[PDB]
Amino acid sequence: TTPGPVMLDVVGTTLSRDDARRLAHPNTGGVILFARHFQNRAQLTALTDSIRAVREDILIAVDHEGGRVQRFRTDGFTVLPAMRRLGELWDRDVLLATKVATAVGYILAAELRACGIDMSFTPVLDLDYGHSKVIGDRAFHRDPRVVTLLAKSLNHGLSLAGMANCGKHFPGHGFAEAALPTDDRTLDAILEQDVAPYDWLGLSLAAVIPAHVIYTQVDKRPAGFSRVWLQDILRGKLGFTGAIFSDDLSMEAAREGGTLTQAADAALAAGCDMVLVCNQPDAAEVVLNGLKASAESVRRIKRMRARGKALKWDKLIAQPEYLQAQALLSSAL
Amino acid sequence: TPGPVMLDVVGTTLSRDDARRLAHPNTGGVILFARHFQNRAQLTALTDSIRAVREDILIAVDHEGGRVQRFRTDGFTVLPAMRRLGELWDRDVLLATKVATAVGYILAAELRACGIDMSFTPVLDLDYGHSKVIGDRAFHRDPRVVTLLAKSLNHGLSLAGMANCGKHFPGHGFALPTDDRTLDAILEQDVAPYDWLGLSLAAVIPAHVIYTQVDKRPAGFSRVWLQDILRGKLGFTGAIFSDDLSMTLTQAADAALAAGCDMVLVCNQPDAAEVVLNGLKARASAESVRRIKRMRARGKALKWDKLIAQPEYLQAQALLSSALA
Repeated sequence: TTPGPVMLDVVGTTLSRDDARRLAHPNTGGVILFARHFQNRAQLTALTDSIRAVREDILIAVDHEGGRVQRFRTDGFTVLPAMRRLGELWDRDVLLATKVATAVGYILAAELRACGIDMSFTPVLDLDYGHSKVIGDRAFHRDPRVVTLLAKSLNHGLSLAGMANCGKHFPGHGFAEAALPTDDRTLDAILEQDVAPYDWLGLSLAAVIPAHVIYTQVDKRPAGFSRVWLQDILRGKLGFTGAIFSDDLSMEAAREGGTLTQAADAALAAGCDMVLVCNQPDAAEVVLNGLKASAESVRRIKRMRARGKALKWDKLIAQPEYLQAQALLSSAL
Repeated sequence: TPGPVMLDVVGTTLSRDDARRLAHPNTGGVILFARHFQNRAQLTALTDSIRAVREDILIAVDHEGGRVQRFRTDGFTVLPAMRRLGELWDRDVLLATKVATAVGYILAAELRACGIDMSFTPVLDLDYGHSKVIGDRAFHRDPRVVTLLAKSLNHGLSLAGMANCGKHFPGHGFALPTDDRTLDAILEQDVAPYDWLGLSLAAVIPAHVIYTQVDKRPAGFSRVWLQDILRGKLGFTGAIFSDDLSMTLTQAADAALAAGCDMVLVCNQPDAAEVVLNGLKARASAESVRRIKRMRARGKALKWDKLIAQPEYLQAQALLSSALA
């Protein structure tokens, strides 16, 4: 069994036979979890264990950014700050902010690993122009140099627990505000600021989600369906070698009239390694069985699995590094 | 469970005497030097043979780059002196951080390919332009720049599953050598990287330096430095390795352990080291053992032939070649 290109979700808090059929399909490569999949840690750990038991090579992901985007916020999960808080701390004390960003990343990753999750779709690398409500306080800072070094520090924390990362929403969701948002800036302007964190992070950036945004002076296709953005800019100009995950194909406007299967095919043809189909598993199953569409993608997908062993909760709760990180978060924020 | 002593093996092939020492309950590690390296095949056979005797062994080396890099041939990348990264930082801060991570990734990945757990790097000593022994091994004069460059390097090491070890605590930059500064002065600058790195700092080697205003004992033998300052004030939870005790020997090892070292280094005299193994009084705390185990490399590593064809490794090589030219 090798991972397929589709990341989908399960129906409940324990696996059903229909879930197990979808998990076994060759075109399935991942599961994304939402708040509805979480009752408490024991239930979540049993759920992810059962998913891996069906499909050993599956990737399990969640949206854990902190602040407004954090699916699990109860039964011992630490409620993490909005990333904007880390930018505000930086504006007072740069070095302390980098230390706190790493503590946040370590806590975030260690808690997820304790429940058997591979990765979080974080960091947001969108710049805080103040133009985008949907991004808002999810952005670290206005300045792309600051976004880079704070996100790098966060990603270092994630790496200390063996977890990768995923920068979003490429090439930048910060400027446009919503049909899909349109950003009418020149390519050179977008590259100068919004793309700079992707370029500067180098090996510290493991993956990208492209924005459901149309950059009207660059390509009429939204970024996740754009060979210009994904190949010419990201793989070509930037030499990026990590995984590319589409944003949710369930966002109707992003498909430009296409079905879920046509949009999945288009995203993979443009350069996504994996496509997300959220909140409609039967429709995801139509995609699994209808997809027209890689060894190169498989390598990148496999590299998103968490690395090494992780502490279960019953050990994490006693670990000096975890406890140190918790104390720092409390004091510095 | 790993013991507290890190020692060297005699040569390029394990001997019966080495095997007897490796099996001693008080052994926890091997440190490798340039004399242990003929070529990659020999080195990998050596580290395999070490782990075959003692499964829980930690295998370490001094790979800093520049003047301190034991393995430089048969495909090993000759890495820059850390000063070069500070110089690049003065030109372009963001590029320097990217390059530091590429250097750390290359450094760790090549060592992992040969079965080594860790490198004793980064040097956190500040470049006051005073210490010849440190010299171009220091990143920078500014403790903020040392912190962020060392952090970026440590991130690269972490991407290959490798830890790190900051040295030489509380600071070798100003100075057995003596350092006559106040405790406050030493904390203000030299100690700052240890504090700011937080979880990005995995371990520490204390300096063989006497800080005369603080303690008559060198830092590795000082419960003031190790307990009151490092464990206490900074809240540091990582491993502490003595610097080489070869620089009774058993009493020195016991003193360093009692002061706060989790592991002691005894280099370049395996017979004397065996006396230490058999005479040592120290009983490691459970926390000490946990710290030592956490220094082992994490996850799977690529073998050499796979590594050199890996896109990320190739990207890191291309960046080093272009940015440091």
